[PDB]
Amino acid sequence: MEMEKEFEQIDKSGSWAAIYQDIRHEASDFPSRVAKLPKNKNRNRYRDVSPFDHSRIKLHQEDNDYINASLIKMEEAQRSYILTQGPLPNTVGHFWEMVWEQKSRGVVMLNRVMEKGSLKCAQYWPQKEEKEMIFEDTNLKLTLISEDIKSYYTVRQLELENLTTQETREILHFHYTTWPDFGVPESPASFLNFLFKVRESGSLSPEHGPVVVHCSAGIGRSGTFCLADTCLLLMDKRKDPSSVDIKKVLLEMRKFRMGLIQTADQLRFSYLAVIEGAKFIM
Ligand SMILES: Cc1cc(=O)oc2c(CN(C)C)c(O)ccc12
Repeated sequence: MEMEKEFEQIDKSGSWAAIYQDIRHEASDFPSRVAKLPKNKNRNRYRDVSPFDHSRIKLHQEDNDYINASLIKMEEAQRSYILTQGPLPNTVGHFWEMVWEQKSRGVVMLNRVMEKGSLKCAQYWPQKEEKEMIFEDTNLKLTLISEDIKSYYTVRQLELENLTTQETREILHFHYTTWPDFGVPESPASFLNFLFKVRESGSLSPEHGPVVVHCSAGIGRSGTFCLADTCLLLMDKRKDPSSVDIKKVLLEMRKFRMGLIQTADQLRFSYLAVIEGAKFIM
């Protein structure tokens, strides 16, 4: 079926939970043996969210190459994304090592450091220009260059230096700051505006390594971001845009990381975002 009318048909019939459970039943199951080794317990935020072995990002290190991060490679859309958990106190250096090694331009953050009165990820970037951060375990230096605070999101320019080689690179930090503590946003308008700002920066383009996107577990809000982006790109590429099937795209993405889209409300919000976004594109 088309999307907008499939949408109203699920609303009128109140069957979002049944649709979402079907997705959960059909989703791929691949091994994640490296994630579960005992030496990696303090590298995982949640025991039930792990990267598959076949698609995990490897750190360029011989001691321990493990990080909780996955490469989502979308062949028809010609887009790639790295989806990862919010960094932990003992993985902030690994996080920036990955950004460096994978040649990423942009980092997309969809959570606040504290939500619901608890810490959802480490404070992993500097907040003042004159107070830079040094990650001694991976030999990197990170400096805040500029910050632009808007009503729904903040964009930061950061400098990442590899202290071994003295090479430097400019990284863009795109921080969506207004996702509610509970539920999903009422309108997709600010989320779509944010997606378009990431696109306009070059961070999603083939001349750079894959964008790094995270929330707390790296599957819920993060899944909504890449699902909406890929569906809108396919609607631009194909002769028949009504052929784009958001459930099929989501199942393809779940071949590369488990659990993408965590609730039926997130599924409905993803439909809403693609529907409204397709009208603005034209
Ligand atoms: C992919 C890759 C390229 C590279 O330059 O080096 C690697 C190393 C070691 N060097 C010193 C970083 C690894 O241990 C693991 C992977 C790589």
